Amino acid sequence: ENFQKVEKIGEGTYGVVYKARNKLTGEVVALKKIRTEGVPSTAIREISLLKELNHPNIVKLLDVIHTENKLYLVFEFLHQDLKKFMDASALTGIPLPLIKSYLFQLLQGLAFCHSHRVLHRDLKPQNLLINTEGAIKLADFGLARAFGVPVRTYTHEVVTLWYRAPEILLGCKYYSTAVDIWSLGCIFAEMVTRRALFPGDSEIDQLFRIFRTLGTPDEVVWPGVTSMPDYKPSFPKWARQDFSKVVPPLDEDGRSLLSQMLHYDPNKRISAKAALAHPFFQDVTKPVPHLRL
Ligand SMILES: Oc1ccc(/N=C/c2c(O)ccc3ccccc23)cc1
Repeated sequence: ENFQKVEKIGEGTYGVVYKARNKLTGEVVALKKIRTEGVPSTAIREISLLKELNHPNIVKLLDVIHTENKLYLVFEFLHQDLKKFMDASALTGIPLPLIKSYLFQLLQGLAFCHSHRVLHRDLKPQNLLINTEGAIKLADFGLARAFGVPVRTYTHEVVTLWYRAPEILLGCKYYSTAVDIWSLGCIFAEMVTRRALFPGDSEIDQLFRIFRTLGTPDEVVWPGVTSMPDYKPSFPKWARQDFSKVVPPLDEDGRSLLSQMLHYDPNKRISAKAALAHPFFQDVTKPVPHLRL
């Protein structure tokens, strides 16, 4: 009521987003409404902690408003998300130096969050936001841990499994920072090829798409995998794909970085910090995108 809804930005992870102007300050912000027993107070404290997260590559959380017994998050507003940008770039593709710059910044954001013991758990093109100056920022960090993990969005919309790490699909109870690196790996592949890497339409389809590409994991590549809660010995055994087939025509530095982000074993999977030192980034620059707003 102290905001004017300018528009509905979209339908998000834990709820719906709006572009709002604050009549008081005239400042334009993104306003996220979260789903009702009167709310948990655990989530409120944890999310409140996120306000202290400040990094150039993290969308700033401005306020957490608990009032009239509902929860609103107030975020700095950015004009476009990576999903829309990829669709807009689908004819020509995103130039390699911009993909590289975007990946580099995203890993910086992740390195920062992970070093503060904050996980995203939900990464996807919709929650990566871009501006006219060439920056890219991660949004909705730590929301997943605060709350629980739904099989739906808010009300009747289909949750994206495409970016989900295999340890999550296999029913692992404890997430690590590795799940964010996996998601980012999928997004990197998607910027390069202009199609989603693993567009699963169900949980098992998601798993089997990963298996058909990277090979069905076994105890050799992933010690402990056959003991995972949802692991079935009856899984079909697919041979790993020639990797040059996965993301053509990305060069070998990029392919090498991607393979390290996509390791099955969360323990072998590269860290955001280590990834920043990969030779892929030796020539990194910061180009400006062509943005139609
Ligand atoms: O055409 C578009 C216009 C504005 C957009 N902003 C989305 C956004 C934001 O500007 C700030 C924080 C967020 C947090 C979660 C999800 C989206 C956002 C996206 C596409």
